[PDB]
Amino acid sequence: HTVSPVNPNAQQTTKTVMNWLAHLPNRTENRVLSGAFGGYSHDTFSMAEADRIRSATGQSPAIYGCDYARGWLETANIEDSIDVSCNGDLMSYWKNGGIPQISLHLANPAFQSGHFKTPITNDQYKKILDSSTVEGKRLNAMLSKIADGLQELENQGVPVLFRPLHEMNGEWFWWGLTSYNQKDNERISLYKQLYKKIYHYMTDTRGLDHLIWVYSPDANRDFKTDFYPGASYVDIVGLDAYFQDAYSINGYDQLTALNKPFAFTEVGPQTANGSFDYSLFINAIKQKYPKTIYFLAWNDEWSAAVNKGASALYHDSWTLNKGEIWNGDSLTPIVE
Repeated sequence: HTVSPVNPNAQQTTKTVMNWLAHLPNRTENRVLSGAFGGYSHDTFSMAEADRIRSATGQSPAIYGCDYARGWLETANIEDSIDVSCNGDLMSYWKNGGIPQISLHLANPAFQSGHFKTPITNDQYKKILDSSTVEGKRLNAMLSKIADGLQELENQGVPVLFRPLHEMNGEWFWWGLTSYNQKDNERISLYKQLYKKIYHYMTDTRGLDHLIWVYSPDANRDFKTDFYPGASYVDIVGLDAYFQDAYSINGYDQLTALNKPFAFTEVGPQTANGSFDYSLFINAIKQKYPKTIYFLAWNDEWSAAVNKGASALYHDSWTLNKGEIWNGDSLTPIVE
């Protein structure tokens, strides 16, 4: 069975990587890509996180993340919150045997700038969806700058795990729910519209053919599947999971049931307690979440490098690290 990107015009390299990723759970080893968040572009992004993991374990994460959007900033123009200077490092990461991932802590276009965690009403959200309003124009200004950055990677044929509008079932980001675990049918509909608006802007308006689209609800809130925009807009489903108990993460059954590859799209300790153990997380994957194709641990205090079990995580027979995607000029096996 071949798994093809949802974008019908995806570049060959992106098609190959998507099919390869989807088949990882058929392997007996090297079946879960490691990953780490590298930081926010021109703010905290650097190679330090990758280098610390390598110093701690001898291995580097297969996936390296950057976030273009510093959505807390109050800026003259809303799009000033976007910075794409991490691109060079992302392209180099691909060249050197890993895969880049981009997320977006978008500023809130209901406001002049910033306000990324300020909740908005459905009436405000409707304005954001309408390209003719000041709110819609602010959204499109951000999307345009993001797309300019993404184009740089496309020009070198670099596939990107693109994970927009994450944790939408949470109540913290402007694009999500407004109250804790409170179903709002209109908000769910509007979210799907917003995700599709970004999909169409990137794919059709901007012709971006190197993107693999990731849908990532939070594990610690309800409604993991209600926000799913549909099979034609999503390549990979996953959970952002911050926890103490690796074995009690909710949502894996619901998301794998959508018949898309599944990942732990963010992971880390819920609290800095000295109790968190990444060796237990990989064990939980083997026992509880075997269809997992990758994890992306956050940086700073959430980092694999500074938490217990880093070596066991990175050396587990299941873990696939930087340099293990390609075997020189050949691709490592696609198992059916």
